[PDB]
Amino acid sequence: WVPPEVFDLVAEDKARCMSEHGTTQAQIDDVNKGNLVNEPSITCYMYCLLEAFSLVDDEANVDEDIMLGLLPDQLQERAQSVMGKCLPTSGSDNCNKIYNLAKCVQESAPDVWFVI
Ligand SMILES: CCCCNS(=O)(=O)c1ccccc1
Ligand code: NA
Repeated sequence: WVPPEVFDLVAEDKARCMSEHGTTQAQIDDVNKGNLVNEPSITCYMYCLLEAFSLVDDEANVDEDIMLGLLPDQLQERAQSVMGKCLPTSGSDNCNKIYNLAKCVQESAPDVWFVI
C-alpha cells in the first residue's frame, strides 16, 4: 500500500539501516511474504527504519498516532485495531521488541505490516 514517493524519502535511511545490520533485500522480501524469524539482521533493520521515521523511541516504544498517520485511510481502522492488541511493545532489546510486534501484527492482520 506504500505510495511510490515514500520510497525516496526512505532511500538513504534504508541503505544505512541495511548496512548497519547486515540486512539483505531477500530478508525484507521474506518479511513481506509473512515470514519472519528472530534474526537481528532483519529485526534490527525494522527497528532502525521505525526510528528513522520517528515511529519509535530509544526503547522501541511506538508512537501509534504518528504510525497510523502514515497509513492509508482504508487501512487505519484495522491498523488501530491490531495496535490495540499488539502494543505496548515488549522484548529483550529494541530489535526483539520489534520482532514481537511484527509477529503479533502478522498473526492478527496480515495486510498491515509492510517493510520498506
Ligand atoms: C508498519 C511498519 C513496519 C516496518 N515498516 S516501515 O518502517 O518499513 C514503514 C512502513 C510504512 C510506512 C513507514 C515505515
Ligand atoms: Na541475523
